[PDB]
Amino acid sequence: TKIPRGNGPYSVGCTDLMFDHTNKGTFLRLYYPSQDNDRLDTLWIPNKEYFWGLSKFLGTHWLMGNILRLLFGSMTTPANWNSPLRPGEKYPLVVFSHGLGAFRTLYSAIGIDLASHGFIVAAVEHRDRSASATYYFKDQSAAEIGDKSWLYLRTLKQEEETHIRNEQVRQRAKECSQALSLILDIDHGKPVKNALDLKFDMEQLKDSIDREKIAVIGHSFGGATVIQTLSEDQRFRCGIALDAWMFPLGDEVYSRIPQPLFFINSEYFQYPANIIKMKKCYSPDKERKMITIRGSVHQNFADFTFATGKIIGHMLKLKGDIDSNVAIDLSNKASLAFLQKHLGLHKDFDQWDCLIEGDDENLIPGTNI
Repeated sequence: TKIPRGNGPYSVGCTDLMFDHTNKGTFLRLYYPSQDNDRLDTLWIPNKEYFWGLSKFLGTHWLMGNILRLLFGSMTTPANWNSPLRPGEKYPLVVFSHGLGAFRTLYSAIGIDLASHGFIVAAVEHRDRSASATYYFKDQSAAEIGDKSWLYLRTLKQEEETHIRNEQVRQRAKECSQALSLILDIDHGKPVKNALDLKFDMEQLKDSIDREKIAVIGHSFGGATVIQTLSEDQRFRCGIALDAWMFPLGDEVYSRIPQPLFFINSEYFQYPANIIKMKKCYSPDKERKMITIRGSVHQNFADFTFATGKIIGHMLKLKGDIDSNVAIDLSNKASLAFLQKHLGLHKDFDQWDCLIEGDDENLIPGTNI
């Protein structure tokens, strides 16, 4: 039940930004390289209503909601809550898009590794009802009183899925572009009142972003987000789609993606119909790559892979054959390779270029479908 620390040189900080306070403003968790490395560790799932959301998502009873709370409610992630940003450089920025039933905090294994290598990571929380739960404030007085308003996962009928999944991944793309704009506006001084009263001052992020070096990363629905997002906003220079779920994308986007794009898949999630859509994005004029992590399952990319033991994990499909640490290191080192290659990072990550090709015992070049 331990999320792995950042393997890179930088001490990693973490905080939450919401702005504006509304249903229509941006909500994200930042993972950044931190000055001091001796703040408290960050509360992994920091409100009760998330556990209730996960129950509604998993399809448990009113009960397991508080079970999950009992077992996980006090779990931390190895990021220095509200630590000062490490000054003296413009860091590359990743926007990260959670999967269905996820929310902003469940991809901390990946955020903390990227920050420990020099990235700022904004992990958005979508308000398309794709999250188990999210929240916002109704009006200023509410945000002033801390009066949270909770939006829970929407379950769909067979007859809705096509249409509403598409409207949701568009809203997800919009949300990734809005988070990018909020962060770039903060980088250039626009004053912002965080709707969460937190010990991190947001004036710290002034001239902290390398505004030419931006990538969108996302698991599952998050992989569809990446693809849709890249389609709509070229500020995103390349995309990494972790185990994309391609159902939400209209046929129109496969034409419409200039930026390099890297499919990192688990062995046991993928299927013909889905793989056939990934292939649609390929073209001789554009850089697409695809590796499959051997032994991996869909959930090997999110942090619940790390929240139980061997036998319980494989029981609930949060763990596969491969070790969880091996799989996120491979995912993460191939990620850092693709980011250096296509953002132009002045770093040592090209040592892992062989992973982008799937030359490792635990990688399959392309797909097993």
